[PDB]
Amino acid sequence: KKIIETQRAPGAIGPYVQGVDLGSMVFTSGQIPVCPQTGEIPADVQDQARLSLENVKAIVVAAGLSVGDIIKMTVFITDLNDFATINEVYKQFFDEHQATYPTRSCVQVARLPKDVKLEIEAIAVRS
Amino acid sequence: KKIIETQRAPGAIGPYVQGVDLGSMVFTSGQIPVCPQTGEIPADVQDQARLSLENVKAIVVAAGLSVGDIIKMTVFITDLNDFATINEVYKQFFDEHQATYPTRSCVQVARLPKDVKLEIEAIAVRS
Amino acid sequence: KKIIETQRAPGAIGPYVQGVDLGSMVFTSGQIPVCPQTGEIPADVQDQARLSLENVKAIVVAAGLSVGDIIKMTVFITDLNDFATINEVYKQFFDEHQATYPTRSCVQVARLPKDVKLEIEAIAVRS
Repeated sequence: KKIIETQRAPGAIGPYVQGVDLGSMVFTSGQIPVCPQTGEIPADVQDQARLSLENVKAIVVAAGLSVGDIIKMTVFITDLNDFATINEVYKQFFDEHQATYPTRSCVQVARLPKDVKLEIEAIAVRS
Repeated sequence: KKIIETQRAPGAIGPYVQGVDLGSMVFTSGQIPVCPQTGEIPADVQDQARLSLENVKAIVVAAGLSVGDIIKMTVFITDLNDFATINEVYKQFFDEHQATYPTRSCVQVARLPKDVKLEIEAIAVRS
Repeated sequence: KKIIETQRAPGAIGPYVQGVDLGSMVFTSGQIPVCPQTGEIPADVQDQARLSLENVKAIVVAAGLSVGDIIKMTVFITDLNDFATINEVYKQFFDEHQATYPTRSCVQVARLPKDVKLEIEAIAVRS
């Protein structure tokens, strides 16, 4: 067990760490669209989706991995009518990094911490 | 890592793959009750529960594993009033395969892709 | 692929086992605040949070692991108004065991089994 800590993803606002590196596998906390430098949450769902994904990227990178090493994500969201937009941002994010798409679950929950539109957790493997 | 692809479960409805095989462990994407031959969703919750499980099965089998290798599932549902009925179908499914019940979490979310009544993700192990 | 069974966590309310020990990793089922001795659910959310965490601990300890070996939790809750209270209980729980906080996801769902206010699942690692 090694704790992952990076200033490139928002600091924990609760009793959790950003990531844990087990050697073979890295787990992230659920990443919300909070900007790591300012603490702000962007209003637009496209911008939230991108920021949540960049926050996941920051943690995986801090472990010595990259987006292509992510093998499973869960995307908790507040509105499935956002699905198409979120998916386009998500596809572009992986495509940008020449990364195979991970396995995924996506469900619409009632509400999320800080009233964000999505929260994304990831599991990555060290090859 | 190796992508799992099978015609015996539905194709991806977003930027994800059906399953990933890490050697020691297989992850599936969350499986919804879409019939792979018709692209349609049965109305009855018993039929949906069984079909989501068959979709999970197809992916685990494509990886060279069996129902008995599944060790964790998460069952997202839209109505806990369906819990007892879902549980009966789920219990029978594992019983038919002479398989130990996996660990599980079951929660009622607000909404699921294509307005299905449940979505199930699985983790299986090889050795 | 050892099943974990302990009297210090409630018996299963559906077709699942309390925990599975894979050797390298232990998974628990989602634990709800049901008292393993009495079957009763405490009314106050501070008490529900402590009890769900004790139920998780019971399974992790039954496998021969410690609170400090927990590396990921997911906390499903029904009311974000309860979040600060849950976080305080959760923080104090890890602090009492001198355990660094695991990675975490937290989401507000619509409803949980037995109408409890939270459900917590855990993953722990050996060595």
